[PDB]
This record gives sequence, C-alpha cells and structure tokens, in this order.
Amino acid sequence: VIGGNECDINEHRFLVAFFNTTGFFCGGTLINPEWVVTAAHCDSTDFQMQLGVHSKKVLNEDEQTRNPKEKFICPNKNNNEVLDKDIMLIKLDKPISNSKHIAPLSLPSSPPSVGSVCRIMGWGSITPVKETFPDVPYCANINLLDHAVCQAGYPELLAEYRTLCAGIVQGGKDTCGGDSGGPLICNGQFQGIVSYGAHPCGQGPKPGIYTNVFDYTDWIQRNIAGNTDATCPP
Ligand SMILES: *[C@@H]1O[C@H](CO[C@@H]2O[C@@H](C)[C@@H](O)[C@@H](O)[C@@H]2O)[C@@H](O[C@@H]2O[C@H](CO)[C@@H](O)[C@H](O)[C@H]2NC(C)=O)[C@H](O)[C@H]1NC(C)=O
Repeated sequence: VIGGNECDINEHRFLVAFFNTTGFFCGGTLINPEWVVTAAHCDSTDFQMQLGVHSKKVLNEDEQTRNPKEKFICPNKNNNEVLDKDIMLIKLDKPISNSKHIAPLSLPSSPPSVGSVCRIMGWGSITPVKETFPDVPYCANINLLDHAVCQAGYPELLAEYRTLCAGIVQGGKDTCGGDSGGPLICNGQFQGIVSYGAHPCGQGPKPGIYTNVFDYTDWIQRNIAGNTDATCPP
C-alpha cells in the first residue's frame, strides 16, 4: 500500500496473511469462523494463513495459524484470463474464535456506490517502484471511481469482468505488490478484493482494480451452506 500510513492495530481484525516459508505473499478476509475469501491468483500449492497478525516481528498474544482444508474457485472461470472471476474461497482446517485481534467481516448487503470512500490495507510494498515490504500493515483511504477510468487505463480490462475501480484521480494512493487478495472496505462494507494493478504503483491513469464481491455473495453463501457445486455468475 502506497500513499498511506501504518494501520491501527485494532482496525484489521478480519485481515488474513497468506504465507509460505519465503514470506507473506497475499492477503485475505475472514468472513466467518471457518471461511476466508481472497483472490484466485493468490492460490499456490503450499501455503498457510496467519490470523491476528499486525507486526511480523512482534507476536500478538492471540495470533493463530491455519491451513487450507478446501479451496474453491469458480467452476466456470477461464484459467487463461487472470482478470476473469478473480476470487477464491478457502475453508479453514479448524475454526477460529473471536479474540482481541481476530474477528470476521460480514459479506456486503448493498452494492458499491461510486464516489464512496474506501480503505485498503496490506503488507504489500509501500514504495511505488522499488519493493519495500513493511513489518506492519499499511492503510490508506481512496475513492471508488467510475469504471470508465480503469477501462481507459487498462486495455486488458474487458467489460464482462465483474470489477470495481478505485484510487484517486491524480494517483499516489494505491495497492502495490503483495497486497493482492486483501479487502477493499467502503462505508464499512467488504466491497472488493485487491486483484490487479500496474507497476510503478499509484499511476494516475491506472487506478487499482478490485473484484466486485457483492456479485459473488450468493455463490459464496451456497458454498458455505454445503452446495460446493454452485457456479458463478457469467
Ligand atoms: C512463496 O510464494 C512466492 C509467491 O508466489 C507466487 O505469487 C503468489 C501471489 C501466487 O500467485 C503463487 O501461486 C505464486 O507462485 C514465491 O515467490 C515467487 O517465486 C517465483 C519463482 O520461484 C518468482 O518468479 C517470483 O518473483 C516470486 N514472487 C513473486 C514476485 O511472485 C516463493 O517461491 C514461494 N516460496 C516457496 C518456498 O514456495
């Protein structure tokens, strides 16, 4: 995250860190005791999740480690299009209980509104060109922009992809390398998933692209109910 500051230690209880033995590589959102939502492109053959984390060096007392018991991506997703249905559901190998630094964030109940103020967060790079990874997660506020802005900046962004466009018109505040999979929270609602962006990060003509969570809520709920055979909207 660039153009921001260190997050408050209590404002990201739902933030999940994805890591392997090399380090953190993605973020995720705890939506209930046994489920985490992240980006499909954050999938890997071997990884674990750390909950209740703030600083990588100073352990939080209630920090928990979890493994992916089951993973779900849209059955009708085209694997050759990284921007097509970039969302993945993960069932934990063991449920977690609410604690000082751990609590779920509910699925959105209302669609995103252009012009709303949104917050981004993650352990991604805090510098635009060079890669500088912080020990603590950084936070920043940005605006939900008209989809036309991203359309003009990204020739690869097709109209059929269910995405949201966010940042500020002049650039300078944006997600960066390593923030993928994290939540985009607008008006207190989990509205998007960090999905795609450009490098250098924070270019005015190239705002961040986030997966529209609202559109996948029904699919998500059916998988949680036990209908892991459900398909995503075209
Ligand atoms: C730990 O994971 C990192 C990153 O994994 C990749 O990126 C994730 C977002 C997700 O898409 C995964 O499926 C990817 O594999 C690995 O680091 C990458 O390693 C490759 C080659 O080894 C390198 O080209 C990339 O630049 C690295 N990171 C980036 C920028 O993506 C790392 O190898 C994994 N550690 C182990 C031991 O498995």
